[PDB]
Amino acid sequence: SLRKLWAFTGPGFLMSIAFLDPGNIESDLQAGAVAGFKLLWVLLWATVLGLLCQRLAARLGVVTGKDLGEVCHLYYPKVPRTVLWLTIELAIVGSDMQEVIGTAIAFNLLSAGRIPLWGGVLITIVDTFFFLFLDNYGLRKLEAFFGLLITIMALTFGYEYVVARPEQGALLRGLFLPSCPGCGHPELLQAVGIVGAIIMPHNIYLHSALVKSREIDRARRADIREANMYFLIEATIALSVSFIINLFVMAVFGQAFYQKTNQAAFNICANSSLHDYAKIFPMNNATVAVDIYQGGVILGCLFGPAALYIWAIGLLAAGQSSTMTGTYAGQFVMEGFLRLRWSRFARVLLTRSCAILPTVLVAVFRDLRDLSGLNDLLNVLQSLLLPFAVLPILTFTSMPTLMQEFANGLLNKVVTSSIMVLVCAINLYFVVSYLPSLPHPAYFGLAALLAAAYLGLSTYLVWTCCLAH
Repeated sequence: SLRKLWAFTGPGFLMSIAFLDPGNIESDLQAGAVAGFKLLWVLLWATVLGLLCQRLAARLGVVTGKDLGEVCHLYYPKVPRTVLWLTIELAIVGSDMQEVIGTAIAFNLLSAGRIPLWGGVLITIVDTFFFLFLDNYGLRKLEAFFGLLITIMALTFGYEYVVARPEQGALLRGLFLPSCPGCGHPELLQAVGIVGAIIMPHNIYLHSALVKSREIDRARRADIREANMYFLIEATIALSVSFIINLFVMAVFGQAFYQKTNQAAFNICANSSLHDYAKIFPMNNATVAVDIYQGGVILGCLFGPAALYIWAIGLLAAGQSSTMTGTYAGQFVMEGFLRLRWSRFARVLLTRSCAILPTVLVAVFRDLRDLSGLNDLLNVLQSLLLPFAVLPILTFTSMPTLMQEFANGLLNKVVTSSIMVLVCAINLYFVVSYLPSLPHPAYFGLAALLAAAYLGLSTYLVWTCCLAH
């Protein structure tokens, strides 16, 4: 019925908001800038795998009555839960750095260069603890508020895409054909980055926590099956919305960015009066390395400054939404792995601090290209940390002790094993690419130790899963 779906509605907008974090925005920015339409099939495969993973998360959370954090606390011994919890902590703080840089760039774009970066970060942390102050008369649930916000930003991106008017002929091969002849290693780097960024590792915990919101009676199996199917339908709808918005941004950015040289863009939109044109043109015909600031200024110079202001508004909305979803996710990590049970205080304090330090340092002593590189490294780190969040769920839905009936079938088991070996191989190849890239020989030992710890934790989790397999 429509009323039952309306009652079950509310989470899907939340995971979609998490999917539309500013880190995803920068990642698809760079992907469209460099490879263009050749990586859309990567986006499709990553999105469908994320949908499968969140289906598993919703299934586990609804059926067991507790989030995945509680079950890993119940199962694993002390040291593995501690290490894994620090893993989600690192992933979530990386996401926080992503969204704070996004908000800072958006505020820079609103100010038209008048307000510097430190002003942006201070005002966004002020707004964050203003949201904390909102507890004065807090009776809110955020679902309608942030559905309105996501619809707003979706309408902005859709209007930008439609006024761009792309042609779907190339989109056919981009979406359908799973290959990329003629591209190179940076294309692989951005593909891995988009794969990691589209599937936020913390979203598994986030959904496994929000499942409790609806009243589920675990005694009756038909009711929990209906709840699971409703949650799957809602997740499918949310993922479809996320993918269509990503399709819009992919098409427009690939059409407006591919084989575009710096001096050509400068000549095209030098008749206008942005006054930000200085950075774009180093008087050479080469690929235009573009961040959110440069992307917005280029869109405004090609189509009109309205494009820029609305783009920055969408970026600010995405940053606020991602900040909120990170706060909720991290609170649930606290209650799952330590049962610390705070109310939005300690998590937000630690996250905003661990974000403000590096970004304030990079704003004081580095330029915006360093910010773009830092976000690249952040979303690469998110990709590297993804298996540490996709394997525990695989294990915990593997064994039948929690789910005698609602276990994993043979087809799901083998498919999930295939994806887990695929992602582990991807991480191995990426770290192999990273090994010869160290400028200083002193980092060899640190990189080797970090890789050894990563492989050891991965092999321990694989041993646990094969025991559960």
